Amino acid sequence: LRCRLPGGVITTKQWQAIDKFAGENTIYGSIRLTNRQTFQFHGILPVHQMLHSVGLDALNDMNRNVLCTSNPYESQLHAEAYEWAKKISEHLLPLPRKFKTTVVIPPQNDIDLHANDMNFVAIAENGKLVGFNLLVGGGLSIEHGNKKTYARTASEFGYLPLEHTLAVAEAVVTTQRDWGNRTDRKNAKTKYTLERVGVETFKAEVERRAGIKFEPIRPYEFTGRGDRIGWVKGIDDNWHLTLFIENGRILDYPARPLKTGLLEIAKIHKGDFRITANQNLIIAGVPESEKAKIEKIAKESGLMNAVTPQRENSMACVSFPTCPLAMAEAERFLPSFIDNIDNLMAKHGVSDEHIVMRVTGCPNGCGRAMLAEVGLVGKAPGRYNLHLGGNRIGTRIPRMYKENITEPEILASLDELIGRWAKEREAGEGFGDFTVRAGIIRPVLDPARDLWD
Ligand code: SRM
Ligand code: SF4
Ligand SMILES: [K+]
Repeated sequence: LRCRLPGGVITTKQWQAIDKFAGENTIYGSIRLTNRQTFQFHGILPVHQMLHSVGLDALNDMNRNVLCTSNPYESQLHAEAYEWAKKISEHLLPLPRKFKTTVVIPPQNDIDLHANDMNFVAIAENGKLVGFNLLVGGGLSIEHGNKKTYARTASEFGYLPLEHTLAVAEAVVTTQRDWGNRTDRKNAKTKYTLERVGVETFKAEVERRAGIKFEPIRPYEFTGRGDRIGWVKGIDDNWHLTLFIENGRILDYPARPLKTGLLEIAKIHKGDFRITANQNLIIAGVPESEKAKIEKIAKESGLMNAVTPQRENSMACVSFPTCPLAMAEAERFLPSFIDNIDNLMAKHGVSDEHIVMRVTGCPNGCGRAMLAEVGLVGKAPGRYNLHLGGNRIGTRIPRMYKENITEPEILASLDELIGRWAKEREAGEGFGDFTVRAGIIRPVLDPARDLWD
């Protein structure tokens, strides 16, 4: 079961409702935070009465959860951007393939815009949103050994004033609906349509349908994709506590009652929670006076157990035991895999550094390995394709480096590479960029044509 929850914003009352249902009516008893800012129940033995009762609804609707940057550095921008994510979500509610949309607040790309069909990049002036840069056509799904499939980054269309948001959102969806491949589902996605007809042709039709003309793209840059683990100062006397939750799996573990700790926080929390695109949770809008109380519960529940920057910047999809399409373990493999990576980082004197490392259970790519600096794509039990060369901000697809290898083989490759990066990297140079500069891996410059060797 998966819920519609634009921007990952969920109330504490709604949380208590899902917490109950998870514990009592499911086989696993867990709440699994997803990387699209929502949650899932696993092994449902209905839910819709419970969801509906707290103002929630589980999503032929070819639409997924609309994402929104969860913790902007310019705190006051969130309310507006969030309002827009909710409106787009409602506006699109009832396509060839499924349609994924986001609202991004630079300089953060935590929502990983390049994995989505439609992206509205917020442009603000004097603390107020004035418009959006539209980027269209991202998607990560591939099929092993099938060179007709490819991961693709989103293309810039142009800038549009806030007022034209919904019309533009509608024009993109309808154009894709009409132009999308009407036979082969594995080529129906927007990324394929754009490559077939061309960005300008698609862009022109969108302008025609929306009744507008796109303005030149307004400047924007991204500095990262990670969450801001810990306390950050929000607006007023408010603070936001982001908790690192490994694999977003919320369950009570012996000596680490993560699920109960969150229920306890939900009961005393003023504001609401925010599920992030990195499968973490933000206890949002905590008044300064409440910080200590909240911190006490989170601390004792094991929710604030310190982890390395590496673990904080690693991600995996659900995979086994519940995913029917799984080829290799992802969620269940990640913890110990990162234990090994942590050793390698210490051995090389870079324990304070991080590499955006992701493991996806099969090429469908839910773990977003195809936008990682180091991506592992499951091929069979215990075997993965190793991709290198993405960057920290997620604007480049990593090329396949080694194919169908096992963990021991993966660690050996990374031990050597991390060692080279540690001694050869320039000031503040990321691992991915380093592999590309050092000639370790050829970059992917135009995915539709050069992703496959
Ligand atoms: C939970 C999540 C991974 C995670 O650990 O967070 C997930 C889990 C699954 N995804 Fe997904 N996907 C998740 C994000 C994505 C992503 C990343 C993103 O959206 O940011 C992608 C890659 C980007 C893209 O779409 O290109 C993604 C691409 C897919 C695909 C391939 C779609 C395609 O266009 O080919 C499938 C398979 C399909 O739909 O045919 C799929 C299918 C599925 C299913 C529902 C398998 C199925 O069809 O029965 C998996 C459920 C496993 C389980 O046991 O829970 N999922 N999946 C995310 C659910 C997000 C959500 O709340 O909606
Ligand atoms: S990438 Fe494959 S294994 Fe992982 S959750 Fe998605 S469909 Fe399942
Ligand atoms: K996480």
